[PDB]
Amino acid sequence: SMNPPPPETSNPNKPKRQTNQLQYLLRVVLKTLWKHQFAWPFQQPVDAVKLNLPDYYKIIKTPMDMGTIKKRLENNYYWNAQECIQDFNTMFTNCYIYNKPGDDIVLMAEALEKLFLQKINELPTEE
Ligand SMILES: CCOC(=O)Nc1cc(-c2ccc(C)c(NS(C)(=O)=O)c2)nn2c(C)nnc12
Repeated sequence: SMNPPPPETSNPNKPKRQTNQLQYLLRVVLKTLWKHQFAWPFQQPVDAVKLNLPDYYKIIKTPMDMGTIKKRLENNYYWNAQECIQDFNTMFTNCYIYNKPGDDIVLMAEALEKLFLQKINELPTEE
């Protein structure tokens, strides 16, 4: 049964906050990366069935994607900005683990990550 269940995006008993940093993560970081020409393979979980990659989820045990991140930000899933930043980093790292240097998907990930790092550098102070 080739795809795992997707990451959780809803959990009513998990404590949540709305912080100005989490707002920036949705309105600046996510928005910018989402509309990028290279965003599309990252906008939902890797579909190992569709791609015929039966080894994907043998290799990647902590999957993450921007579709998941978008839903987490829109539905106020997080306690802090660092949880969300960790999700972006997991997404990029997984890509580098599974694939090889110079593969198209890696080039795409690198371009998104450069942008991500540019925006995270301007993360607002926690008010
Ligand atoms: C040895 C071949 O390796 C790969 O094909 N690698 C990867 C491929 C794709 C990828 C391509 C095309 C499409 C249509 C999709 N769609 S989706 C999100 O529904 O699965 C994803 N994403 N990807 C991500 C992230 N990380 N690695 C890969």
